[PDB]
Amino acid sequence: NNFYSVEIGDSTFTVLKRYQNLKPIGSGAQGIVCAAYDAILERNVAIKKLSRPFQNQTHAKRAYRELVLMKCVNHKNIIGLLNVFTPQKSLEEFQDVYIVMELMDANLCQVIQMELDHERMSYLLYQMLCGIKHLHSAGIIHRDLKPSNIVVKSDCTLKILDFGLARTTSFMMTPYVVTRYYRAPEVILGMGYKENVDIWSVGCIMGEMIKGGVLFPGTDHIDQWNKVIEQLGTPCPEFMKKLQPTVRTYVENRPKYAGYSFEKLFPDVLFPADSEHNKLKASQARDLLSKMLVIDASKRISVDEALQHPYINVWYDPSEAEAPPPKIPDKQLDEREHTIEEWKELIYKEVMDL
Ligand SMILES: *[C@H]1[C@H](C(=O)Nc2cccc(C(=O)Nc3ccc(Nc4nccc(-c5cccnc5)n4)c(C)c3)c2)C(=O)CC[C@@]1(C)C(=O)OC
Repeated sequence: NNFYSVEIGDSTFTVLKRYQNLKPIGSGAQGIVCAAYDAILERNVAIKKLSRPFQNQTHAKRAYRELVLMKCVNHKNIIGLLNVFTPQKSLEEFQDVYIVMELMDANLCQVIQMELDHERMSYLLYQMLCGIKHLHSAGIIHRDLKPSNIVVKSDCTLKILDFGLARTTSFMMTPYVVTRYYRAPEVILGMGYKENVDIWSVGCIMGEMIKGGVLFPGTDHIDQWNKVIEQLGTPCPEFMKKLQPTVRTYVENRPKYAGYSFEKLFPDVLFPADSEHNKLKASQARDLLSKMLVIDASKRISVDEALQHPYINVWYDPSEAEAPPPKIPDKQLDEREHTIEEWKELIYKEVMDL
């Protein structure tokens, strides 16, 4: 009727006719999304088909939180929801949900592959921090920030795709994805998390841009942990005291590593080196990496302090950072699970009232 369908993109995508030339743009995301052009809105847009949101309890919780949060967040550095629709009209036969958002040219991983410069690097970091701080203002901690989770346009405008892992992780159900390369020590040591955990992830991403590869490539759960202390160094006594005993021992037992200094971990050679300023801005970068890639989260830099750091403060504009806090509509119980049929009705009602 007012919907048209295409089998291109490996499934029968049904969409309004305003979106046309649907083409696959999937390259690793937990979702198969396709690119499109809207006639009503001049801009080309990207559309996602959510396969069986109510298929299990885990799928629904991810979809329900994404839809409610995307609808109630307005930030330049966080992806926004243009329109949500479902081809089916009946709740009883309701099976699929489509999401349209501002199309971006590539993910941060692809942009990392191209060697960049301090001005573009500082700008990507500045935006990532503003998105995280905007999330923290509403009480949201991501803990799953990765370069495949970050999307960029050709003008270097950065946006964040997903809203992380909600409340809780090294072994998660099929809806979610487990990426350890950028996880903090606390999440890998069960210590507990506060808002500065996301600061650790950006430090691994920032270092990855400079180094050109994953900072801590761990084949498994605990090889990840060995890589962190192998280069950053063995933790100090006050930190290992508070860990629960079954894991405190593994820490005290593993071979002690002095750890390399950031100066040799991130030497000037890879950085731009002809300019003194380029070397100086490198000096501003290495200290920032020293202040966020800290195992004791209590002594790790805060999101607010990172924004006013010399490497990041040049771009400080209150519109991006000091934006009005986001308020979530039916979040009071956003920490609770329910029946699949009840799960099914709520997602339909969140899409059917827009
Ligand atoms: C990074 C890297 C890798 O495989 N990435 C990669 C390789 C090839 C192609 C693409 C790609 O298509 N990127 C791409 C294209 C278009 C868009 N646009 C877009 N706009 C809005 C929304 C979405 C979207 C939403 C949900 C789900 N998907 C997309 N897309 C985007 C965002 C991206 C990417 C490697 O080869 C190494 C592996 C990897 C993944 C890495 O991180 O290694 C550390």
